[PDB]
Amino acid sequence: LELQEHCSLKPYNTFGIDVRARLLAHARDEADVREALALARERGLPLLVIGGGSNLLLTRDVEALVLRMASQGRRIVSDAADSVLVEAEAGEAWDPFVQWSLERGLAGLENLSLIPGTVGAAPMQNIGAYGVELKDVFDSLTALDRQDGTLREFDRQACRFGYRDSLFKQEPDRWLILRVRLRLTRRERLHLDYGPVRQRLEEEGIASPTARDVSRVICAIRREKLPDPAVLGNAGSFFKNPLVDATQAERLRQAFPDLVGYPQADGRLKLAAGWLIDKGGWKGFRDGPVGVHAQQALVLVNHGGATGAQVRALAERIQEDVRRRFGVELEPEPNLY
Ligand SMILES: Cc1cc2nc3c(=O)[nH]c(=O)nc-3n(C[C@H](O)[C@H](O)[C@H](O)COP(=O)(O)OP(=O)(O)OC[C@H]3O[C@@H](n4cnc5c(N)ncnc54)[C@H](O)[C@@H]3O)c2cc1C
Ligand SMILES: Cc1c(C(=O)O)cnn1-c1ccccc1
Repeated sequence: LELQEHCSLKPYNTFGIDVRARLLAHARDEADVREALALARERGLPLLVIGGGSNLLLTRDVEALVLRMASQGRRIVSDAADSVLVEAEAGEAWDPFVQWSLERGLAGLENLSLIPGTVGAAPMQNIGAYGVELKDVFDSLTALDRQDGTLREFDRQACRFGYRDSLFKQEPDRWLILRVRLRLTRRERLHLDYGPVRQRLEEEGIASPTARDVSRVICAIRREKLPDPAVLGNAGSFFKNPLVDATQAERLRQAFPDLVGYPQADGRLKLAAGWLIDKGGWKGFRDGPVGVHAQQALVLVNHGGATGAQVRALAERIQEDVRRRFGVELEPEPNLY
């Protein structure tokens, strides 16, 4: 590998937290993952796999081997007429991957445009946006099993995809994703449904609504709402949207008339966590070098040189303050290390 000893991780996590790793390693392919894995054992260290570090909260120096996935390769596997199965290596940067697909003439990823991170990490959290989740186009992946080292294929059912969840987040540290295969489409009628994405597409003339168009749109909305971690350290939205049983829903319902909620198919209501945190007077909060954004209340930030623990403590403060005022527990989205 390109091994580095006791070296900072500030340029490796979108929060910008400066903690040291006992060893840093960059994996270019599967041969590099194997040896990196025999090191972590042949030096008694635990192994921490990272991609772009945009779903990751670091709180202490990492007495691990940190293995940054930098595997590279973007390929069409199959071409059926209306569906195309593509495959990309784990370290491939996600958004350029999206551009690659649109370049090739394919739809399916367009609503996941400009999401940070790697292809390898995308199945971990089942990345979702603008009504689309990775499972909608997920076909299969290849993962290294860290109990015995044997590669196996995971079809879609086997991944137990959930809202910002998967078997790989349920069974953490077991599986190391190397490859991801998605089925993309051509010339499918356009997946858009009464939102700002549409409002702003149909203003452009909408001669034809190609995925490339909607992908151009979505970037623009992203570039206007979401804080860039290149200026304000963050890991995007910090809390998942909580969903409550119909009984919890009914009591909060007639306690706040606003209650931005969303009804699911199983009967229960998924509350807008942005509302909860904003109704809790948290928007624009700042204590020391951490806070929440002044617009998107879901985005916790490091204004400058914060610690992961401070971020972690603001998170916890918010969760209690919410739970102790509405009776809902906000779960986080990033993984804490
Ligand atoms: C500005 C910003 C905007 C965002 N917007 C969105 C959004 O719209 N929608 C959304 O869903 N998310 C969003 N995110 C968060 C999203 O989860 C991450 O950006 C991205 O999905 C994580 O990819 P990564 O390679 O950076 O993973 P990392 O942060 O590097 O890793 C996260 C977790 O995955 C594990 N992991 C990483 N690579 C592998 C691998 N190869 N095999 C196994 N486990 C692995 C790590 O160990 C860790 O547990 C946003 C984040 C930021 C900073
Ligand atoms: C959660 C979310 C959705 C969604 O729930 O579909 C669409 N965009 N985002 C988002 C919000 C803040 C930061 C990053 C992403």
